[PDB]
Amino acid sequence: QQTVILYPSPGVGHIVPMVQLAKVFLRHGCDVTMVIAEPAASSPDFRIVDLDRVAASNPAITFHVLPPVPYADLAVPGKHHFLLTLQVLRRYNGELERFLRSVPRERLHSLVVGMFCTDAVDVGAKLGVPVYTFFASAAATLAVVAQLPALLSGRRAGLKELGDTPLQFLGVPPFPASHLVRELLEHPDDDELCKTMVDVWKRCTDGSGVLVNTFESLESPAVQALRDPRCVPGRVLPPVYCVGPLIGERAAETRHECLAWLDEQPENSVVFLCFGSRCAHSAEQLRGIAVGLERSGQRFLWSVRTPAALFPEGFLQRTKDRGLVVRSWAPQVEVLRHPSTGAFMTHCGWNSTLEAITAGVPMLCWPFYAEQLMNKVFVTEGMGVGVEMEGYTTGFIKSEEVEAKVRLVMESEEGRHLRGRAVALKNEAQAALRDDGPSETSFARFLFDAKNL
Ligand SMILES: O=c1ccn([C@@H]2O[C@H](COP(=O)(O)OP(=O)(O)O)[C@@H](O)[C@H]2O)c(=O)[nH]1
Repeated sequence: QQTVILYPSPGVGHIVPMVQLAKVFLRHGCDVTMVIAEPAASSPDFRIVDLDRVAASNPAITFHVLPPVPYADLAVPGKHHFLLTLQVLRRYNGELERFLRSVPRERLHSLVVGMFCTDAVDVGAKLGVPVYTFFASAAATLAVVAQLPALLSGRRAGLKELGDTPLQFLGVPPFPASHLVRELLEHPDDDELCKTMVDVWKRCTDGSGVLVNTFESLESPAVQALRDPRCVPGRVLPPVYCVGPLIGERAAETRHECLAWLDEQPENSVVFLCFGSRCAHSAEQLRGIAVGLERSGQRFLWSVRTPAALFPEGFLQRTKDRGLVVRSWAPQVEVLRHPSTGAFMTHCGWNSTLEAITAGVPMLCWPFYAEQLMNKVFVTEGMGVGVEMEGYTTGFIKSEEVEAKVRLVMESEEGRHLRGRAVALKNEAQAALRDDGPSETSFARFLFDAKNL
């Protein structure tokens, strides 16, 4: 009876899909231990998932928190929190190796690492254990990451010099250079975060294979590119397996309020607004959204974080028969699949994008950071299941644009065709997940390959 070791990167978007991956391993007769490397206590992702609650919810998974590593020396004023996180994660590889040596060797099936824990491949390599990266982003994003070394090698300036000039990667929709992850727009030699982030992320292909949280029919060109010898000249990439979509007190009350209210709304009527595990609009922006939402006349369910006075006077009273505003953390997956939900105003994180795709809900795209601006292009231009919200790169989206785009998705003929394409993709997501469907077949091919290694 073998044990898979799951070793996620920090953050809701890395841990939540890994828990779902764990359930797949369990369904296939593996034991699971999920090894948790906590970031620095100053990380916005520090204990953002309540692991005590997660363990209680999944008693068949063994959860193991690694002993802490020193980092105060690195925690200098002004350091980008993600640079500190990348450095801290490299420092955990000693504790990870001590833990892995504590497990009877013959019982180890594989090591599956998050996409910012890739240096742990050296630990599995040394122990003779197959290592896989769990890539929690799109397959197109993986295809970009694989091709970024070649793009950056000849350069004497950062990609910021290109402005909105399109970047072209094999298998990937063109997207403006400015929409690349922002930190990668600096010259690698000029910015430690750029160099470190590229050096870490690029190693997702240095193991035995990659488990991607996507379904092949959503991203067929990107999956083809990853198997194409030109993708990374002079290199054969390991196997890529599309195994998704893998979708997973005060919050308990909020969830109850949300779903009971949605149950009383007409089908496809509600605009849901929810912006990631940690994005927050300014107070001024929240007011602007509220005015556009009210003006649109549509029903809405709006998850609001306190900025990091919110609404016009009387906004809540006037909208009480068509809208519900809740605080801070909403049951997003259950809202998205609710038949009353008709649109999703999103920050375009990949889990959120997959959740909406799998539910058949068209998107109003408001990307903030990470690869969210890339996801926005993939959703609006590649997939065609969302719309842009003008001003998203400028620091303020006007109430006129909020109303215009809510009405476009919810009332216009263009919106109806958009919804129809979203429903088609939902159907494909469901096909991917059916018994003996593509994502089970892919997971089975991964299990065969890992056993044979
Ligand atoms: O109020 C909220 C905000 C976020 N989420 C979940 O938080 C995840 C966010 O992950 P994503 O990759 O979209 O973006 P990130 O937070 O990493 O930027 C998703 O699974 C959402 O369903 C949620 O359930 N309720």
